[PDB]
Amino acid sequence: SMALKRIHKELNDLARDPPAQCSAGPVGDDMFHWQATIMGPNDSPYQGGVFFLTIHFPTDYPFKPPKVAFTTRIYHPNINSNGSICLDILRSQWSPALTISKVLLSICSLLCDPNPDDPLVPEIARIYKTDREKYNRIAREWTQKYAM
Repeated sequence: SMALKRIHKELNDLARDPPAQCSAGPVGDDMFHWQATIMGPNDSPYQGGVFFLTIHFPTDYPFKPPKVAFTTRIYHPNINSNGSICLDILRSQWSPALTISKVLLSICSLLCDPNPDDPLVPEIARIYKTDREKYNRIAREWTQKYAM
């Protein structure tokens, strides 16, 4: 299928052009189910943590977006305790030109710069907007407790 060839191409590109501090690929022989790893961006409050994700490609990838879930607990306005990620390119702004590499880089950018106006966790969005210093404090503590 076209999905399987696209997934294989993305995997080879990932191997040859390793993203900035991220990893992703099939665990086992099911090519439509991947695991991914993100190291907390430096200068973000998540620095030093490592965050695990699962990725499920639909059968008509790349014409529908991958489904991505955050497995690791994290304090972030756009990621909730079901692991859902409020990220526009995973939903309305998905385009077949996008890749897992691009998705993982966009997630890293979102960790550095949350979008508090489209919250998944309203109280974290409120702390982020109203008291960045305490937000950063707590995000660091949760990184130490749950992502290390």
